[PDB]
Amino acid sequence: SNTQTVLPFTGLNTPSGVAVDSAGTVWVTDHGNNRVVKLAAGSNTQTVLPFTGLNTPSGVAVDSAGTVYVTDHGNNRVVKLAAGSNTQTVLPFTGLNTPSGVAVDSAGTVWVTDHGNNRVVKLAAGSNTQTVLPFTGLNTPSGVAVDSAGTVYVTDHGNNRVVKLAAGSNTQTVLPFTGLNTPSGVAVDSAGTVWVTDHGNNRVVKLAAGSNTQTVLPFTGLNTPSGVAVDSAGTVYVTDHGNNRVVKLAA
Repeated sequence: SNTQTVLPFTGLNTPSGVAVDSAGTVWVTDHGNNRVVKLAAGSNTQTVLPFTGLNTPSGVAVDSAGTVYVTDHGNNRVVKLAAGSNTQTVLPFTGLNTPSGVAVDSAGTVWVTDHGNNRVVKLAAGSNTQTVLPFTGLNTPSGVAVDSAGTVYVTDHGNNRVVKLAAGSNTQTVLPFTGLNTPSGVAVDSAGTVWVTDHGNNRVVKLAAGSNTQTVLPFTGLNTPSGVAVDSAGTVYVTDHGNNRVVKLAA
């Protein structure tokens, strides 16, 4: 499709992060309302998740078990909602400051953009070791994404660029996007195609793996868009933050 659809969420305020699973369920961090809301594919009833005590949450991610990870931005922590039990645990990250993006992989490693400290941190499952990734020169970074190969992508929002670290590489690469302004969210598919919310330009851009010319997706009427997600089917979901809505484009 070349025409977006608005998802039937209700009552969102400055939503930020968005996540999607292979069943088509969509999760949105309803940042201004201190809650996380999900919609099953084809449903008109949104569900408020049983998180508690959130303060202006930003990023959201979901693992294969159905556990939901949220960067509880205003409380400098990442919270985990266990599937079924609905037990809430604080991941033992330490020293976070206004964290933004979060990503999780099949092994249960969690990556967090520690926005206020200009760094990206990862935590292996059940571990007490957090690793600072050797990105350099970040400024107010926002989004993080991790592909199947283990490459980590970060929207270096304050520097108008997107940077990546290949697995087992000491050297970050700047992706060859053109014209970015205060980019926020990043998503990557299993083919290595990268989508970025170009937040200051009210648009979403994509870079194919094996390409230097970006495509601009045919969203319309976006206002300070932030979160972006992509599913296996190639549908792209965007939190249209300034319009209090989530929109999608099928491939």
